[PDB]
Amino acid sequence: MDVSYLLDSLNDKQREAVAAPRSNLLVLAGAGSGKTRVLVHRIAWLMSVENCSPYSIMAVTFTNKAAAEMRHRIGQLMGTSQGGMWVGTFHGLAHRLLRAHHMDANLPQDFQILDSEDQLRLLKRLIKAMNLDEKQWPPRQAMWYINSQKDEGLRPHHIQSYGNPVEQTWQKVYQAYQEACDRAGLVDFAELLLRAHELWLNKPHILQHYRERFTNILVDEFQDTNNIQYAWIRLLAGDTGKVMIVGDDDQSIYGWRGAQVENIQRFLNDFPGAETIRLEQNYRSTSNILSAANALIENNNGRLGKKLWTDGADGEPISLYCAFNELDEARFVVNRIKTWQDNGGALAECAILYRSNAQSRVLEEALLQASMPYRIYGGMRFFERQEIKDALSYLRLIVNRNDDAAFERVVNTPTRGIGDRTLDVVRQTSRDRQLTLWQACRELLQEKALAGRAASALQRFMELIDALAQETADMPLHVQTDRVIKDSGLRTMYEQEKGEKGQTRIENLEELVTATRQFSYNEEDLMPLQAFLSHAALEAGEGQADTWQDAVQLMTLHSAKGLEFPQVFIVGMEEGMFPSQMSLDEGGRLEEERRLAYVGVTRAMQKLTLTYAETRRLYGKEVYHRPSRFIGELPEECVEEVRLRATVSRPVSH
Amino acid sequence: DVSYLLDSLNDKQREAVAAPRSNLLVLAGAGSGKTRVLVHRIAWLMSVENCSPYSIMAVTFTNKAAAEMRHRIGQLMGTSQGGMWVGTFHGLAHRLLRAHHMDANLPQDFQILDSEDQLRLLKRLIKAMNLDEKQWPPRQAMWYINSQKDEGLRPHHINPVEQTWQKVYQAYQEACDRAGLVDFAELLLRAHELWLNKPHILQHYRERFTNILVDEFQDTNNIQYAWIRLLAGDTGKVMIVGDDDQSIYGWRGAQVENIQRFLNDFPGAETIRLEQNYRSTSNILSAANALIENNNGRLGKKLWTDGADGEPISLYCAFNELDEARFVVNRIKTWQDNGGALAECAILYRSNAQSRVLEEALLQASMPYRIYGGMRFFERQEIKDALSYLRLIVNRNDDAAFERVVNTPTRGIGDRTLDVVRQTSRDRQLTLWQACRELLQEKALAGRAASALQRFMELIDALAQETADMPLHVQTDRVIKDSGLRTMYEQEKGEKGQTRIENLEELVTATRQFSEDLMPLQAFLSHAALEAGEGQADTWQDAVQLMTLHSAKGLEFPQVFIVGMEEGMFPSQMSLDEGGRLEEERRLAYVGVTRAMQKLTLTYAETRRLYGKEVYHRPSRFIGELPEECVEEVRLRATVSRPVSHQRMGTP
DNA sequence: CGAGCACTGCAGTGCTCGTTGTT
DNA sequence: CGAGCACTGCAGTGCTCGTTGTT
Ligand SMILES: Nc1ncnc2c1ncn2[C@@H]1O[C@H](COP(=O)(O)OP(=O)(O)O)[C@@H](O)[C@H]1O
Ligand SMILES: Nc1ncnc2c1ncn2[C@@H]1O[C@H](COP(=O)(O)OP(=O)(O)O)[C@@H](O)[C@H]1O
Ligand SMILES: [Mg+2]
Ligand SMILES: [Mg+2]
Repeated sequence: MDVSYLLDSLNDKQREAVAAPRSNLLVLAGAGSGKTRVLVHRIAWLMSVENCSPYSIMAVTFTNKAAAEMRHRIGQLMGTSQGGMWVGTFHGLAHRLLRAHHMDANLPQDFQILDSEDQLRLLKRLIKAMNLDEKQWPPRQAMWYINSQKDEGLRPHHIQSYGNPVEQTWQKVYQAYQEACDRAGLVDFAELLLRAHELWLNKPHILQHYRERFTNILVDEFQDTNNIQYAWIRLLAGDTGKVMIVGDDDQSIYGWRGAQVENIQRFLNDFPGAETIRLEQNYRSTSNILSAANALIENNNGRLGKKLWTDGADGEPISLYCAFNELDEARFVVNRIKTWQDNGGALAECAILYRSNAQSRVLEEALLQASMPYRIYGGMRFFERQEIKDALSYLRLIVNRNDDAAFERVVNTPTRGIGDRTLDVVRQTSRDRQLTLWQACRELLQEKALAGRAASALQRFMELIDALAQETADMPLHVQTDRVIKDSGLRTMYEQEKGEKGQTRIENLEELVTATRQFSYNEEDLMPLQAFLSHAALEAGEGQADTWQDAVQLMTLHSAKGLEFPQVFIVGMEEGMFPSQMSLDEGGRLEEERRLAYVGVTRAMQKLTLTYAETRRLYGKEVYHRPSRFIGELPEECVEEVRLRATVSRPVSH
Repeated sequence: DVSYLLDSLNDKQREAVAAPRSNLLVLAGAGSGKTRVLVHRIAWLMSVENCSPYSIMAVTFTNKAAAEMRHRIGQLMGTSQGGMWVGTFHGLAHRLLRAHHMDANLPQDFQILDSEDQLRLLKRLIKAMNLDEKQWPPRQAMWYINSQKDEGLRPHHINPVEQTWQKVYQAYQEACDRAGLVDFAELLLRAHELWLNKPHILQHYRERFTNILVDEFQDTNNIQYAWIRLLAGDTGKVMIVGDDDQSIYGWRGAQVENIQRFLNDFPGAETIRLEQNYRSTSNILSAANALIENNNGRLGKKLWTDGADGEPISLYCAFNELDEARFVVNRIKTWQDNGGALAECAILYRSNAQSRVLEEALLQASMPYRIYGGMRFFERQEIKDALSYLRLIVNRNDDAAFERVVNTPTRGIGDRTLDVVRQTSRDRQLTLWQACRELLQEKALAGRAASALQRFMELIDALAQETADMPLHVQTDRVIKDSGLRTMYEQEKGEKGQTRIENLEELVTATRQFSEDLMPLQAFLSHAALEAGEGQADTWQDAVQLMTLHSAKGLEFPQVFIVGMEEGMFPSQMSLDEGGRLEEERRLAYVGVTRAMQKLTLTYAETRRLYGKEVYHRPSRFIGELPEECVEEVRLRATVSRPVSHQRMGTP
């Protein structure tokens, strides 16, 4: 309450932002200048000084990590006493709005979210069903196309081709794709955002209701917003809502998904009386780390520059280690962390960052061999594991037979006599009759259109699903899950998967029961099954979340934006890894990789360590990458090359 | 003794039996005692001419006819037959090749290749020669090859298509001789060549067998004739008996000209004709005569009898095959109920497939019966498989046995794997087991395959030695179990799986019994091939006799029933499609009718199912050829329909 | 009616080629 | 380098098509 406790630590610019009149404001500043601090305290100020209701506040951002950071700080300052307040990601809040107004959004209340793997599989099926050649029209490319369209709020009709074969056909795939999804009750990530926006365009009363409620909007890491997210925010505010956005154009790293830097300027041009407050003092890092970050970003052109200075001492130098290979690299990092831990440092204060999720495997193996606890975020996590996807598909079918993605994944898993031929018929019937896979089956059976054994095998499957639905129709989430895993036969085929592969695999199925068991959700209303499935999709990059045990934090450079750690290790500092080969294979996606390097460097509070491997094996071949150009861009006085302690063993003559 | 031998004979039979040693032909109609003469002649040669039993060879074509000679010889001379050779051409030829395999150029335990096996191999062979199966039917090759051997012709021979078959024939021989396989025709030809190439061997037999007697001479084809002619040379004395009106093997080389050939070639050859019939009633005999008279080129013959007319020939029109079968069982039941023996009843048919519905009706009526010919016990799938494992144990080169059980039970050796081994043998000029031995040794087969194939070769070797020191049946039972066949047939769909498991049991019991120039197992195997038609050894039990009209030639029964007397069955469609097929079929009907001693019964169905489809045949023309006073149709209604006077109407 | 064929499901296998991040 | 398949091989199953007689 006491305004006094809200402003004490804040400096000149921070106070100006926090204690400002209600109005559209942009807080623009480099990393670690306290923008998120300003955002959280602003919320506290709006509630105590401007007496705004918690219910009129919306705090939003793109990534789960940054949203969690906002939420955590909001809890510590105002206490968990923040009911009525919406804090989450654009996808999360969109999902929320959609569940609450599914009818107006033209969606079934229990719609299922389609993740990337599911979306790619559906597309691989649709394309083949359209007779299109595989290697000719990649489903991956179709996915990029479709998602890019949705990133720009464009539906199949909004766009027309002018001959352009590739364009006109991708257009057909997109039409069929949308048809299959709506018909199956499926919603992909991009659909959540677009549908949510369309909701307020088609339902003026619904929008009015929200414009009346959310009069205070706050967006963190604004430069992450793409066009559909920007539009959504603009709409919600109208000419009555007061918005505070904080961000840094030097940390723009989502150009590949529609987030353009112009968005910051657009806010200044579009929102009523919008103004700018620039923060200039960094509190996160040592001068050594900050000086390196500054020299690095300076290498990008086209930027009105920013101050960013600190009071802190130079601190330790930035370590640079040239590893023998990727294995030595991982072992070195673990060795360094052990030392930190042996001297009283928490493992959770250590982050290991990398450009691509594929780099975590070797790090993981080194951590495991050292019996050092760790948590990995992003990439192939728990809910994306084969056995877990299989288990959830049965539950998904129980919730909705029309779930074509679920149907395809387990209709014949474990094998039950329903081979490719039979399924090809089913898919053909869905294609021609414009029906869901389960729908098509119902007919092909009530028309004796299939062979004897076929229809019989297919009939049994449908009976097994209908059975599971009734049997567990009342069971609590976790027991229904235990049941399904056993009765589906999945538990059986996995036990006898042979090797240590099947063992860990059966454990994951056990861990899933626990997850559904310990699952906690609250505040409108959604059944446990749906709420769990949507959580597994929206916060998949999270996986299982034991968060109290001290453990090393592993994640991409992207997922780390917004976070900070006393010790930071950035591995794979080599041309072809970071910058990524794709950014190299292009001429200037380099400034964005450099902005990502800037993000990486500014995560370190006390110590930053950079590593690169003379050689590593990629795709069956040994490669000798050049050292990343970002290393040389740092000031030599801030960097200290690591020279392994000289030794000597027992003399061996001959 | 002498007296007994002549007491019952008529003038002509006596003349034949008590004649000096010389080449003689006894030509006479059915049932005139030709076989009686042949048998008594043997006794005469031993008592009066004091010829040694070791100098006598009595041979004929079919197992039934040979068994008939064997039986009468035994009833006339008992045990005074030791050293005497009595059997079939294939049988005696087989005994010779065993006793002189080295000189015949055959392994000690060569395996006889029956019809099924021969055809299968020819299918595998033709495909390997990249020949189009539909362009070169394996059935054609079989007909070609055997027909070639019926004449004693080797793959040499002297046309476009002619040269191809000639080649198929060549590969076939090489394949067989390599695997150590001998087909039925190979037995006759090889036996004959054995005398053409081994003078000292021929001399030994000409010195031993100075007395040759052949029954049913008109069954001899060209290779069998040569064989006999050669054995007799210019020193051996021969008696051949037969009747050209009973020539029914034209389809396998047997020609009427052979009887005349005998009179031309054999030194001092003379003919003696018998005329009196002692088998049948006058009714049956006159129907037979009217029947045979419809064939042209006949010189007459026509035998008679002193016997009374006896019962007429019953004619029954059945409503379908099943009714035909049940009607016959009904008639036989009455015969039995009046003290008649079942074995005095024979049910004859044109083709073996007709026995099935008959067997079904007999089983349903719990009437004991015994079938000869066609798909017999040793022809059964399960029995064949079990005997194939036994064959590979006696010779891994047995390609027929190999490819039959290599993947039965299924053991991972699929068709793809086998196709490789096949082209391997085809080009490497070796057997299948030899191709597998190599390919495996010189690692050329995938890990999955190679591990299964050898796994099989290992199994056989195990079985081979594991049972080399035990009894036949013990060895059989063992091989049936360890081969997996037992387990396989036990799970086999309960649609017939049981009976098959029961047949395998019978196989053991059969091997358990069974009755010395060869090992027990090789004797059993060869018997199953040469006498396959006999099926399982018969008990003493009284039972109805079922067999084709062909197999019945030489036999006689108080009661004879001939079923399927329908156009399309007898004579069949195929008999109206070629030269003198129809007349040969009529000769077969003459043979059928003349088997009957007291009563003959002819039946035909208004409808029957052939290859599944329902047909409606007209009664056989042979029925209409019989004199109406010899036949009495079986009434299907009791009253005589009242004549229907014409009603003068203009309505449609 | 009964022996081979055509089909379909399933397991074991070399062969190809993507190849950056987040929801 | 390894997921994803395209292939290949083996089997179980439902349906098509036709052959005298003997050793
Ligand atoms: N005025 C201040 N006094 C002391 N610490 C501060 C102040 N402002 C921010 N911080 C601390 O500095 C660190 C980085 O600031 P942060 O909010 O995360 O920066 P930004 O969001 O701009 O990247 C945090 O540990 C934060 O708690
Ligand atoms: N002279 C005879 N007196 C009495 N019965 C005879 C006489 N000759 C033959 N038989 C009997 O007549 C029947 C038929 O004679 P069989 O030798 O079989 O004729 P074929 O061989 O000429 O067809 C037999 O039952 C036979 O034992
Ligand atoms: Mg921040
Ligand atoms: Mg006779």
